[PDB]
Amino acid sequence: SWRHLVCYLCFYGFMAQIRPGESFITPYLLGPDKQFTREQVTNEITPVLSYSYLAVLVPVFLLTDYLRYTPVLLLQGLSFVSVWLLLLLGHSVAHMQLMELFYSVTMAARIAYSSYIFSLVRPARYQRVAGYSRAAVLLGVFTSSVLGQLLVTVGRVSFSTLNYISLAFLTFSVVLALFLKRPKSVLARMLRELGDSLRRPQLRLWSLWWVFNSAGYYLVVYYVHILWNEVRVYNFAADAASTLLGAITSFAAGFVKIRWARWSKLLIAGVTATQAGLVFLLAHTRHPSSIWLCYAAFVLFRGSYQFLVPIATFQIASSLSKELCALVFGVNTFFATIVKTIITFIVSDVRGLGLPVRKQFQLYSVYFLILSIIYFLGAMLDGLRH
Ligand SMILES: Nc1nc(N)c2nc(CNc3ccc(C(=O)N[C@@H](CCCNC(=O)c4ccccc4C(=O)O)C(=O)O)cc3)cnc2n1
Repeated sequence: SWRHLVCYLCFYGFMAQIRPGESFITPYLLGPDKQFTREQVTNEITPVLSYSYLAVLVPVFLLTDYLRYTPVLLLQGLSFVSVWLLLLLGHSVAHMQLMELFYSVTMAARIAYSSYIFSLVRPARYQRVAGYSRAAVLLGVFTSSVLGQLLVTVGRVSFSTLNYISLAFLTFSVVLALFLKRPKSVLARMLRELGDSLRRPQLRLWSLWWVFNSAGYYLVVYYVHILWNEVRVYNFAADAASTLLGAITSFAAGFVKIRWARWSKLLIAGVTATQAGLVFLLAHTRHPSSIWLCYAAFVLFRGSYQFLVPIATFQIASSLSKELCALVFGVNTFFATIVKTIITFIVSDVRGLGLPVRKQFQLYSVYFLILSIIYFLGAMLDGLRH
């Protein structure tokens, strides 16, 4: 129980994140294999992903707490395998929509991995496991992305070979998940315990941070691609550097020894202010011969977010019950998604306060600044009442 538990958990987190062809799904659909039109992919496929994610997060976090997290991790792996099988053996648009449902199912089961790494270790080791596994996962993503780009830049393999490699890696990840140790009204009980746990201050603070900062981080990450496109290899370089720095910062977060009873709100306020500054750097840096500054700003922003995430998960779990952690994570993620949607309704789409990408990033920076000011006020209130 000494080596294999944590080492194999980190190894599975790394390998389950290896999908070289996941960054080239869109071109593969538009390439000379699927022959899908651009409208078809943009309208009938990705909105399916978003809607299915929103409708699938709820059962996932309602059930992963009960069935233990190993079945849900196996389900995530099998859904990734099904996604690539549909990619390699799907001609109609309905097959691709089913693939997007399965991809949303995969995206909804990360809370299972987090709560699983948390349920296998003594609470005194909550932080380090939070720092290690997350880092590994991010490292995996890094490797995945890099691998894909390398296999399409230095190598001459087609998208079909890349998808076959991704399917083989997904099968290996499923085999790895098969050997994971399974830990050893009901809904009314769970809701009452959730409320009682939310009465605790640390859980409130870190769940609020999750809900109102993961949404902003996902908005910035998703919209920075089109922000840079509006103004190729450099895009991948920035993405890979940000992922690697995120893994490094999660690893570092595993090792920090900050007194969280008093210096938790301050830390969140400072990091959120830094993220607001970095988003403003991403937005207002319109000088064409300055893209290194924009890339550095994005890399540092992702590094800060992936530094704060393991701390958030560890402090949420340490102030929770046994069969609650996954549920809480899911709810936060669920709420985060909703928040993001709300913002992406009021800033980009459905008329609303419609603005270009630069103005959207300015509003995201102002949103992060508002959060930072709110958290600074909270820290001042905590200090004044002490
Ligand atoms: N037509 C079409 N259709 C598609 N469906 C499609 N799809 C893709 C895939 N694109 C992504 C990439 C990343 C993410 C994502 O979620 N991004 C996170 C991951 C961090 C990893 N870490 C985790 O979140 C994680 C992963 C595994 C287990 C636990 C965790 C965790 O939360 O700790 C981040 O920060 O970048 C979502 C979609 C590309 N092209 C497409 N084209």
